[PDB]
Amino acid sequence: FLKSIASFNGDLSSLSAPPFILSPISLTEFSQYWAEHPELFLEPSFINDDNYKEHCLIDPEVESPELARMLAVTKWFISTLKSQYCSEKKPLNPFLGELFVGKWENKEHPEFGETVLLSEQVSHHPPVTAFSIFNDKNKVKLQGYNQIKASFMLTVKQFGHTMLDIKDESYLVTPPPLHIVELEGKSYIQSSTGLLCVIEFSGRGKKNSFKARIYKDSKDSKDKEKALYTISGQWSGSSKIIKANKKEESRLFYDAARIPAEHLNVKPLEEQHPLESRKAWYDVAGAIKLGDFNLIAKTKTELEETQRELRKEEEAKGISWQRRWFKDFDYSVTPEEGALVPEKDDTFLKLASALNLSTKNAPSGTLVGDKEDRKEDLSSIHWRFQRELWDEEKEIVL
Ligand SMILES: CCCCC/C=C\C/C=C\C/C=C\C/C=C\CCCC(=O)O[C@H](COC(=O)CCCCCCCCCCCCCCCC)COP(=O)(O)O[C@H]1[C@H](O)[C@@H](O)[C@H](OP(=O)(O)O)[C@@H](O)[C@H]1O
Repeated sequence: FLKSIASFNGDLSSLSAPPFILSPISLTEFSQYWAEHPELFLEPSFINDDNYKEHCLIDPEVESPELARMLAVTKWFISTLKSQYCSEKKPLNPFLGELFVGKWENKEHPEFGETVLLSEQVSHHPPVTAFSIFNDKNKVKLQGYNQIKASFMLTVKQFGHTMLDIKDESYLVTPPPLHIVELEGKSYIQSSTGLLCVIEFSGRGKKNSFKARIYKDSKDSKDKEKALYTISGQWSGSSKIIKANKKEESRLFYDAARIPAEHLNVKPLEEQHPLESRKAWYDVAGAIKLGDFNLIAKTKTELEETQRELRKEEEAKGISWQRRWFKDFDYSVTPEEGALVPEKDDTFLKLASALNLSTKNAPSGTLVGDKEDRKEDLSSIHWRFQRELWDEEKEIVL
């Protein structure tokens, strides 16, 4: 049916979607699926030199807190997969400058504190969503950006990465490659402790299967037999964990059949800013819920039209659209003059270097030296969160 778009050569985001496939939900809302389970997102921050063994229920004989926290982070990463990768309508392609904010109050857990979700569409050509999720009370901070490049056989490339900070401890996370939805290739979790987790996805075997191995260092990752732990199963189901070679003492690691302890708190439409997602797409979302294809086309075209004419006003003024909470930094070796450049002790560079991960705009998970890494004129612009920009915020509230 719609497959008649296969003849097109290039990024599908250049095309336009027929109303009958549209979801009333914008892609900027999918940012929440990085911390959908508040307790798992915060767990690592509760593990310390004095309680790691009692917190590592999967292995009360864990060697160190660094390792106990890696296990919690691994469990957390697994939990984000289902809600993110589990007819089905296509989410709306966000407009440039589109915001989505919310918060998990965690009322039944005063020790959790408030966790804030900030999400912004920092690019429309091509579509790129930046995001941040932070819990000041426990010093857990997450930031990253996402980009989906669909091309035509239907290919789907994943770009970007996510960085998690548990106090003074850092974790680099790279999204998994995929295909129409099943995951493939590898995801990486590189900690500032030297610890590395390599998640290998496979389909066909059972659906949504994966193997996750934890290594003491990136040198050990070369040989799977060196793995300290081995986790296996379905990320949409259950998975087992084996320490070293103790195949006899296999354990349940994570059970994806999990109920969210809390839903994301979003303020009512009346209080929302014209830039906030649900407020801006209000009419379209309504038409979609209604089933009126012509109303969907009308309301949507008028939003895209306003956006288009808005760009024309900027182009004819020499000025451009100012991103709100995220700034684009240049990680290339020959930065353009006047470009934003990374700090001295930049976390990304440090962790990427340990993983030997490419810092270019190659598909997520690309290692230094791969075919994609050595591609001509490849840039290295990465969106970064600026906590100050949110602190200085005057209009948007939670
Ligand atoms: C972290 C989140 C989870 C990861 C993502 C999950 C799955 C990804 C896997 C496969 C998805 C790939 C392909 C899906 C298969 C077929 C549909 C793609 C064909 C397609 O309509 O062209 C694209 C969307 O296309 C993607 O932007 C590429 C697709 C990106 C969207 C990803 C979600 C897709 C979910 C699968 C739903 C399949 C539904 C199809 C099956 C129906 C039963 C059209 O956008 P739209 O009309 O909404 O958006 C328009 C903009 O609003 C306008 O401003 C723009 O005007 P401009 O300003 O003048 O340029 C205009 O050109 C449009 O961009």
